[PDB]
Amino acid sequence: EDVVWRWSCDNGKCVKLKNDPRSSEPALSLEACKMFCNEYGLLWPRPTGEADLGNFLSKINLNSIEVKILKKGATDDLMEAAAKRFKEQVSLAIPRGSTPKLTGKAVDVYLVNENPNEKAFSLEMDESYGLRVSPSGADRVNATITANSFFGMRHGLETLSQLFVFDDIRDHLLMVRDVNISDKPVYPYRGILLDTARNYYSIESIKRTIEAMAAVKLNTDHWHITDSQSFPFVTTKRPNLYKFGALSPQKVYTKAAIREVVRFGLERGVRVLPEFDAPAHVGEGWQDTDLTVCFKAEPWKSYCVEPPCGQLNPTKDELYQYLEDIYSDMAEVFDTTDIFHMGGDEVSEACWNSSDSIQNFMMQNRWDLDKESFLKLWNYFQQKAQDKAYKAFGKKLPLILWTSTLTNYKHIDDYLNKDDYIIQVWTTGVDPQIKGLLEKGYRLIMSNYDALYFDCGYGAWVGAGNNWCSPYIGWQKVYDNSPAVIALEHRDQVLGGEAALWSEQSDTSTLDGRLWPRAAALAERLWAEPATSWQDAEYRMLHIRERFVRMGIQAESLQPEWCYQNEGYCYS
Ligand SMILES: *[C@@H]1O[C@H](CO)[C@@H](O[C@@H]2O[C@H](CO)[C@@H](O)[C@H](O)[C@H]2NC(C)=O)[C@H](O)[C@H]1NC(C)=O
Ligand SMILES: COc1ccc2cc3[n+](cc2c1OC)CCc1cc2c(cc1-3)OCO2
Ligand SMILES: *[C@@H]1O[C@H](CO)[C@@H](O)[C@H](O)[C@H]1NC(C)=O
Repeated sequence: EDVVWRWSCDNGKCVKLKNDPRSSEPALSLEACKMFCNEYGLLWPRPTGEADLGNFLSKINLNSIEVKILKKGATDDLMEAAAKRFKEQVSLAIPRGSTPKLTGKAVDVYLVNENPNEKAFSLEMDESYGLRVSPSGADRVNATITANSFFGMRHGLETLSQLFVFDDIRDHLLMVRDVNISDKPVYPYRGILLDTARNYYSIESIKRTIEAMAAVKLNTDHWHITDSQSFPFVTTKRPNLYKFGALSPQKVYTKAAIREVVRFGLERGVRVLPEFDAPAHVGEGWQDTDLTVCFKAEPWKSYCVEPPCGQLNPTKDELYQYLEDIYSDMAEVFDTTDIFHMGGDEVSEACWNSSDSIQNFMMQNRWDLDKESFLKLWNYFQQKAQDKAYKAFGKKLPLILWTSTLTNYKHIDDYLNKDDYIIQVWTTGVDPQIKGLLEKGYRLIMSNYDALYFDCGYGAWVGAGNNWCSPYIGWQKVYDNSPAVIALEHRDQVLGGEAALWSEQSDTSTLDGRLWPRAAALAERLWAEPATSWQDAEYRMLHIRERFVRMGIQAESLQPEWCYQNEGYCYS
């Protein structure tokens, strides 16, 4: 069957009109109308520099797309892999069940990597790129991507793939004829936190996530790989941790699997950042070691935030031999990360107090048993754990901790320093802690629970009702949450943001809907920091959702497809 409608741009809105045969004007398909009716067309995220999309499209032979790398170097296999994936991303323009006519011009993609040896992740890496498309001769297209590193190069490959549209009226694959794009991100840390300990996530689902992250230029997969409920990380030096801590023998993450994920991410510009939360958020796996306290302590509401309770015992010297082995095994397989997340989630003082060995350790020292003295013990633990982390990675590298009582800006300088520790922020953007931390020079990663906790809104998992941070955070609230508004003058200290998917109520089955397309809103906010609000990005957000679905992502549905086909009629 054949498409019946056509679309025509009118005041920045594609209006659906009947495709009457008695017309001399060529019918426009829906996406062809959108590509030029919209200020930024079908691009997500919108570029930050020049965004010249011209006015016309060119028909393209899908089979005549060839990529040529002009500068060889150490990133040859990376550029070759990113070039091979480029054609699959072009086929994403075509709806499933439709076949384009193998007709039209040929495309020449010219990749220019100005530093073809650089392939390390760093907060200072250059993700910029230049993209220009123009006719070449009489039957060819010259698409030239120029970037200072491979990572910017494959960002430009991503943007180039979004410049293809499928004409489902005529079954023609089209491309923007004359493009001039210069682009670079506003923030260097654009991440997603995946909790794979409160519930297991298949390795295939994790790599599907990375695929969708690269599609919107997110670059950091924060792998919250352990917690109280399970220990799926296969640590070779301490094998009892995962053998006793895993939910099942197959719900683990082997060295080979992690190397797969890490390499999969590197090929797509995604740094895989591992976290070992400590000294709280520990439990299963540590049985028979006597290195924890209050594991499964009852009543749990007296001893921890959520069951099961359990914290490391920092007074045992053997603890830091365990941690050193854990970090070392992590550093072996997570060999592309430049940052290590050490958790620092809120420690329960009632739990540490209920241990005699801990109380004796503090009486033996010059400490009492008050709130201030358990801050002594926490900093005592963090100081030694930090030493082992440095040794394990064979290098002093940035460490991340959460906002907590340990990182309260009023006394954080007693324990940490702004050069060694990055602070991940879960508090709201109007919380005084953010201003105080910024004035002390600390660098921040924004994960405000009122706009970036992707677990909020569902039913309660203890008792009845809804979970603690309900209501559900729509993509509009994710888009409008701006770190520049939150940090103001200190915005350069903000390294970026990170959508947090805690997995008390999420696993392999719910992964796609939890993250997409809401994380794409965070992707544009962190890449472009637009002065405009979500309503200006609404039409493009609807398209990027459809693109996710085409990739095989079970993305959440935002609006009726009728609204997508009838821009302007769905408003409030
Ligand atoms: C493809 O297009 C690119 C950019 O439009 C061309 O590269 C430019 O070449 C001119 C001279 O011919 C230089 O002054 C510019 O600095 C180049 N731009 C960049 C970004 O490198 C390229 O020559 C074209 N290739 C073909 C085969 O037509
Ligand atoms: C780190 O930020 C976090 C992280 C996790 C948090 C978890 C919970 N709370 C704040 C949190 C928080 O804000 C402090 C509020 C109380 C609460 C009750 C619960 C629950 C979870 C939580 O599940 C069972 O009943
Ligand atoms: C620790 O336990 C003792 C009881 O021996 C109590 O007096 C003290 O207040 C407790 N500390 C905290 C922080 O609750």
